[PDB]
Amino acid sequence: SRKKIFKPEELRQALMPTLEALYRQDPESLPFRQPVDPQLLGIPDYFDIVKNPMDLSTIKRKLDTGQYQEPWQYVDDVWLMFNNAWLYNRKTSRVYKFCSKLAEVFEQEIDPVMQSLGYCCGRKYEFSPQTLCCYLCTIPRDAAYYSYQNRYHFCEKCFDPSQPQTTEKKKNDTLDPEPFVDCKECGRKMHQICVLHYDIIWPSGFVCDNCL
Ligand SMILES: CC(=O)N1CCc2c(c(-c3cccc4cc(-c5cnn(C)c5)ncc34)nn2C2CCOCC2)C1
Ligand SMILES: [Zn+2]
Ligand SMILES: [Zn+2]
Ligand SMILES: [Zn+2]
Repeated sequence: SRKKIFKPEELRQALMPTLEALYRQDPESLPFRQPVDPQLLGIPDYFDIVKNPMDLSTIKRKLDTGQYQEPWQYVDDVWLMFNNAWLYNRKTSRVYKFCSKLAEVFEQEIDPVMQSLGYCCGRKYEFSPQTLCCYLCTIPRDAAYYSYQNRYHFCEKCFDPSQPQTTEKKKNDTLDPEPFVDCKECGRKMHQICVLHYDIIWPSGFVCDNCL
C-alpha cells in the first residue's frame, strides 16, 4: 500500500540519456527521428501494416510532458518503434538493419538505468525462444516446423489420451516478452526470473529488495 509513484522529472532525467544514445547514432537513427510520413515517402500501404506508429520524437515528447507513469511504458514504446520497422521493412533493407543497430544500442543502455529506478533490469524479451515439443522429441531454436493455430507442432522430418481426436509453416525464432510479477508493497513490475529463485517461496506475495 506504499505504492511507488514516479514523477515526470524523475523518469525524464533517468531515461532521456537512453533516448539520446539512440538519437546519437548516425546514420542509424535517421529513419527514426520523425514520424513515418507515407505520402511524402510514397509508401501508401504503411498504415495498412503498421496500426500504431512510434518514433524517437514522439517518445521524447511523451517524456517531456510526463505521459509515462512508470518506466516499462517507455520501454514498450521503444520496442514498438523497433517492431514497427522490422515488420514493415524487408530484412535486406537499409531501414531494417538500421533498426537492429538501434536495438543493440538500447539493450546495452537500458539495464543500469532501469536498475537505478529500482528495477531488476530493463530487458523486455526472453533471451531465447521456447523449445517446442514435437507432436520425447523436441524442436530447438530457429528450427523450421509446421503449425496449426499455434496449437500442435511437428518437426519437418516427422511431417490428452482421453480427448477424441480429429483429423501452415513457420520458424522458431520468436521471443516472448519476459513475464512479470508485481511487488506487493511498491507496485513495481519485476521479472519473475530476475527476482524469484528456486529456493525461495513467497507465501504472502512477492516483495522486492527495496521494500524488504
Ligand atoms: C522507419 C520506417 O519504418 N520508415 C518506413 C520506410 C522508410 C522510412 C524512410 C526514411 C524516413 C526518414 C528518413 C530516412 C533516412 C534514411 C537514410 C539517411 N541516410 N541513410 C544512409 C539512410 N533512410 C530512410 C529514411 N525511408 N523509408 C523507405 C521509403 C521507401 O523507399 C525506401 C526507404 C521510414
Ligand atoms: Zn529483469
Ligand atoms: Zn519430431
Ligand atoms: Zn517493492
